[PDB]
Amino acid sequence: VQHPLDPLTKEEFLAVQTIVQNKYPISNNRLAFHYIGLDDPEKDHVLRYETHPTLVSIPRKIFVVAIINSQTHEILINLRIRSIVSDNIHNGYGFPILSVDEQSLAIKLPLKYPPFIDSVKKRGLNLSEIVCSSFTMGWFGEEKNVRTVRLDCFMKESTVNIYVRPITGITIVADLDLMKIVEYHDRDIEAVPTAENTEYQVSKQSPPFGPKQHSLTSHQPQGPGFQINGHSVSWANWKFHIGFDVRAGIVISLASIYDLEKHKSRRVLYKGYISELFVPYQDPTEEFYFKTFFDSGEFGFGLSTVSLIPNRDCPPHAQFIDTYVHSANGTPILLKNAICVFEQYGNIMWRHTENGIPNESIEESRTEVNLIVRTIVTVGNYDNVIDWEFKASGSIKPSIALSGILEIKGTNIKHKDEIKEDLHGKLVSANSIGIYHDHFYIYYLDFDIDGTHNSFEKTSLKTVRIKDGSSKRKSYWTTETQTAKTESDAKITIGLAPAELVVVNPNIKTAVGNEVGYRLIPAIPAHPLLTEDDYPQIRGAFTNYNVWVTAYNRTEKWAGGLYVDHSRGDDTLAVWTKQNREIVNKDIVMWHVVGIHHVPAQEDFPIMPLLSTSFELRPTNFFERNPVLKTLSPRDVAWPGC
Amino acid sequence: VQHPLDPLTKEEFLAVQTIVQNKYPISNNRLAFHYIGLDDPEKDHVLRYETHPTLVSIPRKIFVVAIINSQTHEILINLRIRSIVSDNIHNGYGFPILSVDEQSLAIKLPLKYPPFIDSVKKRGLNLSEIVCSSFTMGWFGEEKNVRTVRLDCFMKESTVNIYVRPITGITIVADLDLMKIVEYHDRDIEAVPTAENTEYQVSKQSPPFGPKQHSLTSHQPQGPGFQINGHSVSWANWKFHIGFDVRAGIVISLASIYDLEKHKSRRVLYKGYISELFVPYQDPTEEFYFKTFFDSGEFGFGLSTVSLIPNRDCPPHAQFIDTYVHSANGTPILLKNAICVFEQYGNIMWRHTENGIPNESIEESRTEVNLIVRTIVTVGNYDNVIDWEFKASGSIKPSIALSGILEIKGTNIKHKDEIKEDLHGKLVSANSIGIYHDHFYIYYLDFDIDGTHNSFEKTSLKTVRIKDGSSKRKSYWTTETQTAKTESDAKITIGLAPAELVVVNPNIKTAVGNEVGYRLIPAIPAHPLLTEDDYPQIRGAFTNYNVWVTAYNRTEKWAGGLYVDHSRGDDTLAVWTKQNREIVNKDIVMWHVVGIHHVPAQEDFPIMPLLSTSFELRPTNFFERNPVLKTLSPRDVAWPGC
Ligand SMILES: *[C@H]1O[C@H](CO)[C@@H](O[C@H]2O[C@H](CO)[C@@H](O)[C@H](O)[C@H]2NC(C)=O)[C@H](O)[C@H]1NC(C)=O
Ligand SMILES: *[C@H]1O[C@H](CO)[C@@H](O[C@H]2O[C@H](CO)[C@@H](O)[C@H](O)[C@H]2NC(C)=O)[C@H](O)[C@H]1NC(C)=O
Ligand SMILES: *[C@@H]1O[C@H](CO)[C@@H](O)[C@H](O)[C@H]1NC(C)=O
Ligand SMILES: *[C@@H]1O[C@H](CO)[C@@H](O)[C@H](O)[C@H]1NC(C)=O
Ligand SMILES: [Cu+2]
Ligand SMILES: [Cu+2]
Ligand SMILES: [Mn+2]
Ligand SMILES: [Mn+2]
Repeated sequence: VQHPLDPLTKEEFLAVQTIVQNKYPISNNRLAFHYIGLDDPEKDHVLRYETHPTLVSIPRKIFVVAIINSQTHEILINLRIRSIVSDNIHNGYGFPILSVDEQSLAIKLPLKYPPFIDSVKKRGLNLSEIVCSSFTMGWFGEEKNVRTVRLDCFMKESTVNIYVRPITGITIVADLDLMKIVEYHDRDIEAVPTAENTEYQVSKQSPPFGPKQHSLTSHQPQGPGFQINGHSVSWANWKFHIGFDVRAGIVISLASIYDLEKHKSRRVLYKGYISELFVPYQDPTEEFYFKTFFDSGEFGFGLSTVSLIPNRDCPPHAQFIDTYVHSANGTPILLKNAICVFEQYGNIMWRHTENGIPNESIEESRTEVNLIVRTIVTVGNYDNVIDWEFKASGSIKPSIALSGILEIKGTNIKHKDEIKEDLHGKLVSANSIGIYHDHFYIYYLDFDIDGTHNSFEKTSLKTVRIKDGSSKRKSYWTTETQTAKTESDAKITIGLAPAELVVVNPNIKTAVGNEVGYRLIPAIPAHPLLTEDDYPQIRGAFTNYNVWVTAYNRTEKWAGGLYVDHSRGDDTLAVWTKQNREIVNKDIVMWHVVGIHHVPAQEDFPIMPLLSTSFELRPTNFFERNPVLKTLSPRDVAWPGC
Repeated sequence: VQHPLDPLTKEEFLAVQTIVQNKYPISNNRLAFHYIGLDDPEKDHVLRYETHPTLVSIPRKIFVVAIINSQTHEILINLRIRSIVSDNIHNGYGFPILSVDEQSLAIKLPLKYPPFIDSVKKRGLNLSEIVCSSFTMGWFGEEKNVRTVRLDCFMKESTVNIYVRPITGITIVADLDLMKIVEYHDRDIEAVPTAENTEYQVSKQSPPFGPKQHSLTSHQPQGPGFQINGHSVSWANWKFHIGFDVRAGIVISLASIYDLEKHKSRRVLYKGYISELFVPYQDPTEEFYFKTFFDSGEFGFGLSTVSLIPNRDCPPHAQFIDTYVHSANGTPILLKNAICVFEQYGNIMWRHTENGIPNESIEESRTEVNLIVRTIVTVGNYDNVIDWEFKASGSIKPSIALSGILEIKGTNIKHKDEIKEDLHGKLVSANSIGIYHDHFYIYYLDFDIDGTHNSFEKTSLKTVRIKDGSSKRKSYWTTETQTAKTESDAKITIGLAPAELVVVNPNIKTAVGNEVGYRLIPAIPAHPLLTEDDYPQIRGAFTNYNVWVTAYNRTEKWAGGLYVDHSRGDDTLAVWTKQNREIVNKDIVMWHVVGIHHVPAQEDFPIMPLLSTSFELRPTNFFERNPVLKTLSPRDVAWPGC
């Protein structure tokens, strides 16, 4: 690797396979790799390195989670000396990220199980057109610690849209270690939604089509403004490293901006990535009570990353980056076009029309070029378009867009007239209930505002009522700034009262004496609607605040715990913060939870129009004055012609 | 005029001048036109004309507000017969929108005023480099009912950035009807902030510049996809009318969408515009207690609209519409490029990657072309970028962006160290305080969902606790929809608890029986921080709820009242709704309040990076299924070459 933070290469995937198979020969052992990823270097070594590469050496260390002969091992490898340096058995609750391989075996089980075959026949369904899927099942109080999953089955006849043609009414529990159906109950017969009008491939659709969209062509006469050197980006006044992890997906690191005025590169973000998802359904019945996915932890965001379709998921001028993931046997898989980088045009950067000076016409309007780093993660029926936008103004804008297919619950109801009771969802088509659920993302934000010693300030806006008749005004508002002293102070529920949430470096001030800082401008907040004692809410307890600030700790990385499938909520962000560390003028980290409550509607069927969300990380007294005061608009070059 | 709702043409302004001048000769009368606009045709006649243009005749009627020999007349002209049909004197509180002309004379007053010339010289300032501005003063309980304003002056020597070089500490009140300084107090001597680093014109700046931004060139092989016929726009599956008022600025009307599936054009929005603004400052001192602008009512949004800079305010492919405003004497003034329309590219419309079918690889990504209708209004130091975004998916997204210059208060303080009391703002530069304040906008949205008979439903999300052990889950959430019966029912504070807010046509159902509806997806809400009894708050009481729904009334149009300068808050949306009319299944209108609490930062100075805000009006069971299921991505055509 060019850089200590670079994603694992093919070659590295292979060395790891070899080294492990050397201690666990496959003829003598059952061996499966559930996670192979970088073991995080120590921050100071990375900080030292960056200033002196040619004279700083960091050994590449890999952390492997493998199930070997039914036991979860944690193995640390030092590829500098090609050797296992640690090998331990995980004895607490929870198992690793499922593998793709195991799920592909598991979904065939029902097709050969005799009782299922009877069930299908009883229903008159063609067995040759059934596709099944594995769903995690989490934990519900029981003492048993086994790798079970529920398998759901769907008809595929004339449509590839299988999630909208569920076979509902049957419980199927499979053990992934035995690879065996261990539980079965045909509970209910429900109609299977028709296949009519569920197709989304243009190749399978017929006229009419519309409305017509006018085409376009474009060109950057000087080519892109970013330079990618290995996994290092150079663009406008920014430099940052693009990373990739099979659990986390995209990882952004080392983001710094050059201050033209101070003539200095200044640190903003050491590292940021989504650390966990949580998609809880709201059907308490046997059909769905257990469906509350933890996508990064149970399925892997990196493993679920798809290949971007050029010109569609990214605009025609985008640059793409391929990564490598691994199979259950540790083989390197190439994921082409996993990440794209592109420049976005046409936004006003700032402007002013001055009409207030007699006999004078002054006007100024300038535009900006922004940088989008995009990746897409599809976990089953769910597509997640993940964007990191960088602006020359110093602003960072992480967003998320949702597309894909509703999880349908089949029913004999064809009209809202017939509903007698709470279906736990909406009728979006004859025989189809779009079940209510939430989508929660938790971002990990290791800000190092101009260095690592930082503090978290909450500035409240408060109304002041003038009592002494010393003004014609009866009231005004003002600000009050409190510094969070401990983790318990930095647990913020957004919406309680107006406040600005700022991360400052208390040790560095502007010429006028203001602390340098960056503020979080959040989207309208979503809050959890499950009770705090419900099992999934305990396991997903990191969603209990919109914002959390913690002392940095190299091992606190996964908000729902290192082992999430079948977890008991014993290792979440909620639990770590009970230590209540000091967070004043230290290396600190911010966590922001973004969420959406989803009430399905007919327009979401059979595939869903993008729904988007976004927050902004805005420089707040970081710069002496407007940082783009001296930035010129891109020029306008006229079209060449035919 | 091609259409009943078109803006007034040049010729119409002239006929109005002539007609008023025949009854009030300017040889004998002091005549000033404060407002000349369209008197709203009746909806029924407009709806009927729509279906039989060629067989329906609507007379152009004009509403004039004129100050004549100091009395305010409300004149209604019928241009069909060319005559005044009504002429009444307004005897209540409040006055018309100020005119440009009167402000230009008021600002010269301090320069000939002995007490002021002395103030200037005591401060050592050069009187030939002073510029002044008129600020409205509202009303604070007093009995007087006069047209007074405060005057504030600024140094302009080496910079055109006058708002950041205030001469602070002097009260100056002028009466606009007598045109003279009626009150004066030199209360305080404060340093005038330096001119160094305040300039924003590239023509006045010097190196260095950066970072460099790479150019672009672009092209639409088949030209734009919108057809603008008069003020009528045809684009993709949309049809709508672009209007313009000297008070309201842009008006969107008659927005219908073609439903390819139903083979029918369906009505969404009869009319929408911003009805009023409210920019309250938070300095209770004499210097500032009265500055709480009502920009549309006091200054005129159309009268403050600037000419758009091509390729800067609008991208190179944009089309421009010119309008006409009027001077104080009624003369038509041409406003070039007051409005631009352009297509936006590169967004994903919807997508799915299917990895769940064994041995099958399915993936679909389609992109959307969106329509942006933009106009910019600058009221003083403020710039407001106002966009109406339409999508083929049926979503409308109105957005507002802010840029322009901070209102500075001068101070002798150069460092935060020196601060010893609340300065009611933040030190953003030596000697310069950016005062706290808010920005509130109130949209008028006359939704006619597939027609006029509509209801308003509030769907709240309820947590349900399982007690009876009938499930492994301890809880889930569900929905409870209530129809608002009366206006008191439709006053909404967003943030108290989750709910979807939808406007439906309870008379038209989808095939599965859902009521067609559009829902409002709001930005994070700001709430008022002034007491409800404070004067500006009473006058601006329409910001007391984030959402209001009212029975349609052709005369309820301006949320802060017909007359806003010096108003006493007796004719605002808050008062009208005291009628508490019924809103179940009738012609209703929604009012949506959008706000920002501005805590200034040094990056806002000397000019401010755009700060944007947005909301979405999303189809909700309006369509049978995803309305863009059969829409194709635009063709990517390759660049020809140099
Ligand atoms: C459903 O199962 C099979 C598989 O889909 C059906 O047959 C496929 O078989 C032929 C050979 O490949 C194709 O050319 C046919 O077009 C296709 N047939 C169908 C049904 O789609 C089979 O006939 C069906 N079985 C039942 C019980 O109807
Ligand atoms: C500041 O006010 C006047 C007006 O600007 C200053 O004089 C100017 O006029 C000169 C002759 O026409 C020009 O050559 C200068 O460039 C121009 N100066 C400026 C600042 O624009 C004058 O110097 C002043 N004098 C005092 C005593 O304050
Ligand atoms: C890392 O381990 C625990 C668990 O995450 C954490 O709370 C602790 O403070 C950290 N320990 C070190 C060595 O920093
Ligand atoms: C319109 O005028 C008043 C003021 O807005 C309103 O309250 C009333 O009910 C309406 N009158 C008519 C004729 O509908
Ligand atoms: Cu969803
Ligand atoms: Cu502001
Ligand atoms: Mn940190
Ligand atoms: Mn209506």
